[PDB]
Amino acid sequence: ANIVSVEFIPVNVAENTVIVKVTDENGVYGLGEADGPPECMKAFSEIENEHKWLNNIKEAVIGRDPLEFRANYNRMYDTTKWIGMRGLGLFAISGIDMALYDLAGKQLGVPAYKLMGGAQKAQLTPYFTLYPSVAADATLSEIVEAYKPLIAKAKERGAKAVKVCIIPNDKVSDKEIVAYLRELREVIGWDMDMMVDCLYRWTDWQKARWTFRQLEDIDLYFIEACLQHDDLIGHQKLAAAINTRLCGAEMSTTRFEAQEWLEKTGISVVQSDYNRCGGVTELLRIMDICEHHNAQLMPHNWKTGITAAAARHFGIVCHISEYVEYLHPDFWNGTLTQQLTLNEPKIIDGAIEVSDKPGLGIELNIEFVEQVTGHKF
Amino acid sequence: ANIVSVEFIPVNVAENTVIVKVTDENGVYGLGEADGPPECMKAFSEIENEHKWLNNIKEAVIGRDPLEFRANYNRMYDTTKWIGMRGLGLFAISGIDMALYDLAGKQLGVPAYKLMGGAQKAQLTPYFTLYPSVAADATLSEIVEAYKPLIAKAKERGAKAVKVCIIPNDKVSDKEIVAYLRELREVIGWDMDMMVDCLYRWTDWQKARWTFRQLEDIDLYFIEACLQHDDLIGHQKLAAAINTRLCGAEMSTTRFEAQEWLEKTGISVVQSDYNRCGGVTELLRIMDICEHHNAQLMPHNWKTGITAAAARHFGIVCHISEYVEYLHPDFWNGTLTQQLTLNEPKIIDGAIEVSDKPGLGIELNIEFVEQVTGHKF
Amino acid sequence: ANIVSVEFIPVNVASENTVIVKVTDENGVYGLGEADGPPECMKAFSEIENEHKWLNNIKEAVIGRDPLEFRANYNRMYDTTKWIGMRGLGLFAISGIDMALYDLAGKQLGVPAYKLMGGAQKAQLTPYFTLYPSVAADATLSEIVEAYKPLIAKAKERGAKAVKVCIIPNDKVSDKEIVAYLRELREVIGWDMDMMVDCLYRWTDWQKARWTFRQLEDIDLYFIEACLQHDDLIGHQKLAAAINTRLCGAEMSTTRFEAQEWLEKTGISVVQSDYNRCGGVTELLRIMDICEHHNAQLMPHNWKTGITAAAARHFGIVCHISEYVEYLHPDFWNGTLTQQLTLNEPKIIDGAIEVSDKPGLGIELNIEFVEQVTGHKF
Amino acid sequence: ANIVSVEFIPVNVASENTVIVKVTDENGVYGLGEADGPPECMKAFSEIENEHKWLNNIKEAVIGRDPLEFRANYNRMYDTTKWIGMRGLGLFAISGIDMALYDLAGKQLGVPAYKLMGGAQKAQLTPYFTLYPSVAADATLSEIVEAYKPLIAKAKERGAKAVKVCIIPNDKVSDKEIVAYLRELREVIGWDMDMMVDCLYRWTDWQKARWTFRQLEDIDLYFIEACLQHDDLIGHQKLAAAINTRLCGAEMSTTRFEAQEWLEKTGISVVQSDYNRCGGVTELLRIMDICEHHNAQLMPHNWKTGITAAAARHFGIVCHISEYVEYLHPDFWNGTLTQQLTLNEPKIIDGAIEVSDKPGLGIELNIEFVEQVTGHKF
Ligand SMILES: [Mg+2]
Ligand SMILES: [Mg+2]
Ligand SMILES: [Mg+2]
Repeated sequence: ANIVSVEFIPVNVAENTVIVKVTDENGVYGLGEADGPPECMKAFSEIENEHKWLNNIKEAVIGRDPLEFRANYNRMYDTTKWIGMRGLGLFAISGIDMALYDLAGKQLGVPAYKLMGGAQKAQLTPYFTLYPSVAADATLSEIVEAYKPLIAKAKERGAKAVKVCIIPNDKVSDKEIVAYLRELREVIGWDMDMMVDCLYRWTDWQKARWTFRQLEDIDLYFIEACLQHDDLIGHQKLAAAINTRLCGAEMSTTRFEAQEWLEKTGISVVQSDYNRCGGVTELLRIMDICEHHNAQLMPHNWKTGITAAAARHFGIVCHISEYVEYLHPDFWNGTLTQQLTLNEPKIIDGAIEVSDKPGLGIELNIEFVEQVTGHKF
Repeated sequence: ANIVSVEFIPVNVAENTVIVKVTDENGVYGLGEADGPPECMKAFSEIENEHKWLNNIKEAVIGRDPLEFRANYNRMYDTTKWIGMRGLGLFAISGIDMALYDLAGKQLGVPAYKLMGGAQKAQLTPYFTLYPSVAADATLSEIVEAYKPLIAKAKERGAKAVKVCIIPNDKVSDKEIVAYLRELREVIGWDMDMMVDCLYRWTDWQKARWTFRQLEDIDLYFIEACLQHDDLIGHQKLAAAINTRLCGAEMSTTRFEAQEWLEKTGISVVQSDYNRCGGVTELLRIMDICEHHNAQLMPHNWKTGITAAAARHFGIVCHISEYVEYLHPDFWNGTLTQQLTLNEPKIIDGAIEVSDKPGLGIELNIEFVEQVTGHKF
Repeated sequence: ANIVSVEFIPVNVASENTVIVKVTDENGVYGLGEADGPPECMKAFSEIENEHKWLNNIKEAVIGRDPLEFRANYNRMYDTTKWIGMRGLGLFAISGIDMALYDLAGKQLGVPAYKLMGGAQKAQLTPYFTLYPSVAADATLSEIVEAYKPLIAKAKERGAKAVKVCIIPNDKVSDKEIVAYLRELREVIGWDMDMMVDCLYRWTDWQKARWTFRQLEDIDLYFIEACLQHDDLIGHQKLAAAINTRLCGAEMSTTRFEAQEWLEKTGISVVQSDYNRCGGVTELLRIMDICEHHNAQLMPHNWKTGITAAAARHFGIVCHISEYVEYLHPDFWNGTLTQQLTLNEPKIIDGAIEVSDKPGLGIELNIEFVEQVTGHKF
Repeated sequence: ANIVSVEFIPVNVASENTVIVKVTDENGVYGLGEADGPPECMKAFSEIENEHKWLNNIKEAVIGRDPLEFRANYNRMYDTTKWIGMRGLGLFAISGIDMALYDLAGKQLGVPAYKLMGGAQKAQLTPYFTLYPSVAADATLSEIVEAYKPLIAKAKERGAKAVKVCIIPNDKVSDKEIVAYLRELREVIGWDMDMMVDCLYRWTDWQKARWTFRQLEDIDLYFIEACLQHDDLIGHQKLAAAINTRLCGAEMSTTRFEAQEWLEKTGISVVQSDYNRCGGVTELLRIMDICEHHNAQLMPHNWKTGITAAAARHFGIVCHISEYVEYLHPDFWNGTLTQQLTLNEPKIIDGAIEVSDKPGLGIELNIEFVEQVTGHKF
């Protein structure tokens, strides 16, 4: 069955995503999501054709067989080059590409990981991103108290690894950041890996160098979003100077950017996002490039149960990576995280099951969607 | 006076553009234009704030002094990193940045070129892009026949240089393209510089190499858009193999990409667009990098009279460049080209005057604008 | 209104000297800057006769021009003086005029100069304050420490975030004694301020420098300045790669071409191209962009007059890549020009210095002091 | 005997000027040099007051010293003036003095300066002769060629092996017209003399130069000089790799540090650092060694006075890596200083010029002329 329609469905809650729904001639549909401001992303998908490199993105897949992942990706990418190629246009390709793996999977009656090359590990072991709910201008001390229940729950579930964050705070010194992360290591203990997301705190690599030299003894597994995203040279200098993994490419799009990060900086973990960088088809190309560089691919993953299902299948395929980033409802109370999808797999001993349900295995809360979009489904 | 509003105005002729209009406290306003699908760019400019790196672009400049180009550019760029940084999001920055030069110029009563560093050549001598009006499926000979009147008109105006194109056409062999371009040299003669826009015909650099080897005797000034935009390695091998200027970066955004092209390919002409790449503030930064590499900067210029005014002011500052690209109403009958702006400078002996009217010296055709938008300006 | 005259005004107090550069437009509004160099010789430089295409009097590149046009005017000064300029002392003269054109254009338009430099990009200006003590030759290191104490105390009192101390050149003293000297100063300074060190070109062998600053890792220097000879790019690159903090360079250089070579070849983390030497504010802006790409900081060397202090305040507030810039403040130095040439110097308040929206550079010149030392009316 | 005084003597004729540097020893024996730059300014530079460690009066590094000690004396001059020297105009001043010391030391010991430069390493000095036509501004390319004819005929009559011709700076004329002009000049020169071209910094875009010199491949230029802007090292390297002859550079540079950066980055095949700019003979000799490593030639810019001509004769006989050196000969130029400042200039004989073994530089100064134009007694 060939593709008949593509729909970008904004989901705004008073917290937002764009559901990408791709339907075939039999009425079977695949789901995915695209990053970006939802009404803007919808307008992007409904533009009128202009010339050879500026076409409505949908027209590159209407009438096509969703199995043909490379052909469809290249077609979307080529016909929209003038408004795409990098950035927001790639978000929209990502969403459709994700929905194509779900659709083709449901058409064939096979789980998406099979269409991604096949399971290459016995188990999926994520690292769990812990972000605490606190007030603006909450102090470092209050943030640590808020982290306690989250960290306690990760232990209770047997998590192998957790990431904590530095909430952006320019009223606080790097020496106070050092004490803050030393404290968090104490609370986490030494039976889980500890990653830090710096959330772009630093601009001077030598100031980051000072900090993470102080912290060598808390044995960080990786340091993420340390310096500004454009500053490749600062990254390469920092990575050569520290004694663990530096991450990068969180906000990037395409294998081309991923590859430049790898070539230029020596980051050991690449974070190109499922719903930003061009999607699963492009992530698979980035995996093969990561492998040559002996780098891990842990795609940024902080959206909805739709992306979580894409991470489950890609995760069981991505043999080069010990962990992938995971947003689990046990640790986050966002309305979409709790309500958009149903029957989210439980964390058992630090692992989550990847079911062999056809496609991405997504159980959408259709009634919740119809409720909030006000439009029927 | 501080900026009070920013409006993105779709102009769509039933040919399109987005007019960006930025108004200060005294009701004085500046005009720029942004590339991209017009309704989609509007939606972009009207998004809601979500977080540190995802804010409504307008909010980075409302309440700010438009004189402060670097600060305003940086704030726009920084507060929109999550959806900008490259691609569509940078178009929206460009339009505003363009407007800001127009506005800051009217506020102070000085032409924009003075705020861009000051005039550094006696005269602006552009190269004129000539695209023929022909039926799709036109033969190469019919295209040449449509070129003859255009080229004769350019000679009549004293044009120092012209660019001709290869209309995308996969039913025609490279051997036929060679004959086609030889015939165009005969028609142009040996008193004007001849540039060629390949419109991304080639994928294999060796096939391009064959073509431009046969053509060494027609003495092309540059070859533009010869290979696929992502293929830096193909460009670098081609530029080293040929005996003139290779261009690139026509579709690229930011100085980071322009600099990557220069470093890796050794292209001799950078073509970052006024209304795509970040705008005039970024182009000035690209200009400095080009100077280091002894490359020329000839920004892609194919929109409206609004961008034309930008090219005039930028052209007169850009001392590293013998020419800049220019779409002149003498050579193109597109509606926006003919009607959106009033009192376009005439081509006199190959030159176009840059006036010292305040700002960009844009005379908007407001009647026309109200006629097509359905709303009062 | 166009520029009508340029004047280089030597100022020598009977060593305390500068060259004041005054650029005056058609309405009699003027802009002030200052040039580095031997004052009477800089004056002769500005008064030379024309000779050929790349050897012209420097004033003639700007007389009759709009001071708003920074790039065009800079480029015209640089090109028409290439034969005697390009690098070095010729560049001091361009720096002085460039500085004054920011002050003049700002005065013409009624705006502070930082607006003409792109606009403010930090909430506050937080310099590091250079502390040089007043002592005899053959002051032992112990006496230099004593002399430092009241200076370091005053910076603490003003809430300084950072201070730089110096190794007065002394070849009767071992590196072992230098290590103790610096350990002492860190003790006196405390751990609530960043500590920078100016080596004043003590070392020639990078391996000897390497030994010294390996011992000093525990005092946590923020940067190490003027460590090796200024020409020795290879020694700097080897030292930078060996140590564990920032190495500085380019203090004596002129032009973005030299700055960029330093960056490429050595990996210095802090570039010290001087306001009144390297080409001026227009050239420092180009250098800033180049530093940005290399993730280096730009902290222009600043040890002249309150005329340069003003340029540092405005450039400081625009230079977002740099956490600090070098600052000479009257609280810490008792030189006659520092104390008397300008009035009403902004006070240090919680380590910060106010950059006002006073037009141009916001310079308050002591007219009667200048008139008295020069001997001619202003 | 030790040096007792150093004097910088402006010679400004009513562009026709130079600065004569005269260094006198305890017995009243003197050496002569000259320094580039505006004469009254170079005098002020030489007469400045000491200020600090890297800022001293240049004369004070050599007064009381033995003139035989070229490296020590150069290094001293260079180190004690770094703050205002290092690159550019300050290096001119060093150059003039360095030159004078070769003359003085040679007169002291009764040897020709070439011996103090390591000894003669070629049988003959065969210069290339720079031919510059006396024409009006507004001269057409045709009128320029017509003024070139009697010059070029003169060179042939002298048996010259090589001449350089120039592109007078002319933005009204196209490269296609420059191509015709240079082809016409090769017809006039013929095929028995090497032909060099001075582009006088016409080009800014290397790809435009590339176009021009590709057309001219069949006139077989020996070298192409000053083709692109002096700072633009990357355009030079690209142009050097594209053409099929020698590209020159570094005409305006100072020090071995720049000459070495040109050679490393660009692959120029001829270095042109100037006797009276770059540092002098002592620095030229160091540049010679770096040229040898790179298999580049060293042909120092030589368009000054007979004083520099004598240095070029002495250096030229030592500089075995170079087939030719640049020479301004009075047969080909009517400049007042060229004709009058010095006496008994060596004649051109079958394209060669004698290097005498008169002591030092073998300069015969026209004292009367010099006393006439300075007003002072010599
Ligand atoms: Mg094009
Ligand atoms: Mg210092
Ligand atoms: Mg020359």
